[PDB]
Amino acid sequence: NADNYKNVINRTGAPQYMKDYDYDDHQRFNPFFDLGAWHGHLLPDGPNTMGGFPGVALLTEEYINFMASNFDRLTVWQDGKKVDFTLEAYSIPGALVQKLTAKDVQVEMTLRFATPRTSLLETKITSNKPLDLVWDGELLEKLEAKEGKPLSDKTIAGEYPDYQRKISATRDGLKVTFGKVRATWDLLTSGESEYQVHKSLPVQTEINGNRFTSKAHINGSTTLYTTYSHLLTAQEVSKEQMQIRDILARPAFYLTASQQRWEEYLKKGLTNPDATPEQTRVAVKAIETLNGNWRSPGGAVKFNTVTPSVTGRWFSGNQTWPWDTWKQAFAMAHFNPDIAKENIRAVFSWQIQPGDSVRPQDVGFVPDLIAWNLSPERGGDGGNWNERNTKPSLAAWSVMEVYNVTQDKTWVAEMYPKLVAYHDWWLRNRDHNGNGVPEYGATRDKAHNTESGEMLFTVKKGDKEETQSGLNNYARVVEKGQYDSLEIPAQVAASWESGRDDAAVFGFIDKEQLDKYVANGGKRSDWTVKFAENRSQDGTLLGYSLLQESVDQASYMYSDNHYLAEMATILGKPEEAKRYRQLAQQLADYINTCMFDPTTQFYYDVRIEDKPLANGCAGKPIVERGKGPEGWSPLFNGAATQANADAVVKVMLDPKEFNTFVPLGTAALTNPAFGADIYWRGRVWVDQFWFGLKGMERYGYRDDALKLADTFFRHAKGLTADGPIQANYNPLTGAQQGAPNFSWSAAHLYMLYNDFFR
Ligand SMILES: OC[C@H]1O[C@@H](O[C@H]2[C@H](O)[C@@H](O)[C@@H](O)O[C@@H]2CO)[C@H](O)[C@@H](O)[C@H]1O
Ligand SMILES: OC[C@H]1O[C@@H](O)[C@H](O)[C@@H](O)[C@@H]1O
Ligand SMILES: [Ca+2]
Ligand SMILES: [Mg+2]
Repeated sequence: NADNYKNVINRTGAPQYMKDYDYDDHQRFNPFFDLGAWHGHLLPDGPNTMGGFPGVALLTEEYINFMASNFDRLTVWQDGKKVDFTLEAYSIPGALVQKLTAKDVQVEMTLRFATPRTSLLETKITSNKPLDLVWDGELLEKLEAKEGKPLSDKTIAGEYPDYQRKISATRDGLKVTFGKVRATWDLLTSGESEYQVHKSLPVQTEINGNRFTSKAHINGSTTLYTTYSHLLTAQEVSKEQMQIRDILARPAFYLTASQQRWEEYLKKGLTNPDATPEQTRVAVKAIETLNGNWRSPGGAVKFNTVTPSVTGRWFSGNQTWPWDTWKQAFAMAHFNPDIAKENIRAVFSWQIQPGDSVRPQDVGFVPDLIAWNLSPERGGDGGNWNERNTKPSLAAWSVMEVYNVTQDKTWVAEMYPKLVAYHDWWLRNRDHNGNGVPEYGATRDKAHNTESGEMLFTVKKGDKEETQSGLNNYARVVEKGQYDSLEIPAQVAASWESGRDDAAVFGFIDKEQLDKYVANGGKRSDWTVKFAENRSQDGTLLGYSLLQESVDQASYMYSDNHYLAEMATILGKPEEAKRYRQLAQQLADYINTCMFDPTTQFYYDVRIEDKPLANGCAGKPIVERGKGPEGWSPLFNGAATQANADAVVKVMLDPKEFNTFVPLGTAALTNPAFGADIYWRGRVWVDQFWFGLKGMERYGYRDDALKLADTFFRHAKGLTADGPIQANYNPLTGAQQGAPNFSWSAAHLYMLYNDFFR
């Protein structure tokens, strides 16, 4: 029952600005979203907002933007006396509720979602006498603030002259229309988008500029219904009208469908009732978060999907990442498999096909970031769409988990060839030395190379920045050492392809950290990253590889290969299943032979050296760049031998390595490029944390994993409070950072609830 989990996240707030941002530019409030809808609602915070759900949050294609503070707020009049109500407002999973109580009149307002575009408000009025109902609303004026404090005195209309917001009135309520705004990083509307209000009774709505007042008279106790719809195109507007009429014709049907759908999420999802109440509350927060971040089909993304955070400054709209998705779907398989499936379909719906106009050399490539708007390269105007890189291979894992739950063979038959094609891309475009062990790298892309296909790089000495191109020129520069630093877009993308932006093993290290490394006897050239172009025998530039095979991706391709094998078996494709088992086995041999360092007792990426080693390995483990979470990837993925795993686990548990106040961060404390404030060189992310716990368990160390899980639960800050879930933690102090309502934190906090919280 949803009513046991009230106010799991604080969803109160009265937005005063379109961008009512917190310190890191995320909307500092947490609206309720559901059914994949494109608008959200907040609870009133007091007297000023009661009678309404303030802060209509709109998802304007790729961003979250508030529309109004008070919109369709009820005040009730009884024979010319304004009823002074007492307020009680709360959220539960799948609803907002507010109760207005006075002596003679009471109102109970219940807000759920009814469709992918429409929320449904039940306004249940109890009264002896007839009443006069007044609803009011007012569009926001001010643009931007941080922590409530204005960033400028700019207005919404000033900044977006074509936004030109107008309220109109309909034969059963009212609508806000919006002009076309193509503000790449802020606000994207089609010019046909609307916010529609329809009601089950006639109302008399008057409009004065950017506010309205609607009136109605009722003869006494009655239940009213209101729909709120953010409709983003004309096609959506037309298509939704019959939905709205069915909703208002049979509102009970939709309330019950929301009630039931949510009972089902909690029933399916809450499988560890022995968890502490606060742990259980964390799982519910996670479920609320993941479902809040679910977006129904929109623009270029023709499937339901889940973004990393609906309130996130760069994560909102339907902006979708692959490895985020794999993790999200894996978790969501257990309580909302329908959308788990969709999320995965959404990512693969933009897998590169033969004959692709932009990058035919990348067949099977899965884009890093898809969203409502295609990039200019594909005829859209989206600034977020990204095909510089993909993310790591956790896709078959995610698909198999959905299959584990649903036992739906049609799912496996649907996903198998997409997974095959993805596997095939890695081996074709990310395996420079042809040894079947992939590298991270970078696509042919305007961020990475010149039109003529020469790799870009920038040399910096003092205040001189010197932009250049060509791998051979890059090689000569690197050897000579006549620079302070280098910025290499293909290096950035390779690190983005691992998902661990700026991680040490990809050669990312601060000036002062590198100096100290060299002073301690290290060679500066130990951190130099090398690259090679991957060309088809016909000359075609397929992309760039770091001259480096990464242990995480090898390990992920390992398990991915096993899941392909199981799917092949399920689909009666015994030869293909054979091939994938043998490929897996080869990878495991290479992981253990090449990537394991028995001396430091850890796994590392290897260099592709100029000559392969005598054992066939492309190069030595890159021990000198330090230890990271990629070191237990072989364990999470089952590639490791027991002895290698035993060794890795001692390192994981070591306080001078990864056994920190919040343990298992993204670089060990001994990593020369460590920083507690650095996302992927020290901060603790819940995915990597959980992958380590799973790795440990798989090789017999579940008891130790439980204690790390307990330590994490006691130390990771804000976990038992009512704040939104964020992305990562300071390993030393446990302070939270990163986007609020962060999906894969929710996914993995949920899996921890399921797998490791006791
Ligand atoms: O754009 C592709 C990359 O996006 C990065 O994510 C955010 C980044 O965290 C944020 O600070 C800002 O730069 O916008 C980006 C989203 O467009 C990912 O971190 C990176 O791995 C790529 O996916
Ligand atoms: O959640 C979306 C993205 O957020 C970034 O901060 C992380 O570095 C990426 O690995 C992730 O894919
Ligand atoms: Ca290789
Ligand atoms: Mg019990």
